Amino acid sequence: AQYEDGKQYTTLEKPVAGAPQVLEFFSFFCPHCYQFEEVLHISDNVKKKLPEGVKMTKYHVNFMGGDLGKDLTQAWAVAMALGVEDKVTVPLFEGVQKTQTIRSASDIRDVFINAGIKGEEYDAAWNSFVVKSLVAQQEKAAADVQLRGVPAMFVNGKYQLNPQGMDTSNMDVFVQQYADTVKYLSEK
Repeated sequence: AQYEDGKQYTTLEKPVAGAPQVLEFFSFFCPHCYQFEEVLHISDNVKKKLPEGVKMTKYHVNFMGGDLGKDLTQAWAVAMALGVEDKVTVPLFEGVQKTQTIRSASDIRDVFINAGIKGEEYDAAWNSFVVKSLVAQQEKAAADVQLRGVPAMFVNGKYQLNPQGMDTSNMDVFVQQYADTVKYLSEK
């Protein structure tokens, strides 16, 4: 067929109950993740094709970058809590991987301050239990899909995107196929 298990996607041996409809894992330390978001715009292209009322969820992961890596999962939780994902995603990617001016929890915070988030507001979120459970949720989710690498995307807690079995030559063909595969999986 056009879409094949083992080709554009794989099936989790152990489907995840109550999972987000579309779940992406990434790290701000992840070079392939930089390409995914800042150059290929996978998240955006996937959303531009998703059915009505399908939410795209994006989680950060700890295993890259040690202490800074976890700080970034906590800051991403802050971004989710405050609903400012679309203001901090680009300067966080660039701060870690382009300018490399993000080297500490303070430098991360600077990105938010400069993007318009009040200091009190950031700090209150940062220290909050709401943010602590969001961190736990993201770690939880990584465990539930038995995550081994990023970037990754799972659909309805059942199917795993397999960019390796897609056409990798034209950037835009690749991106279109990835986005089309997610749409197909979402209606499956």
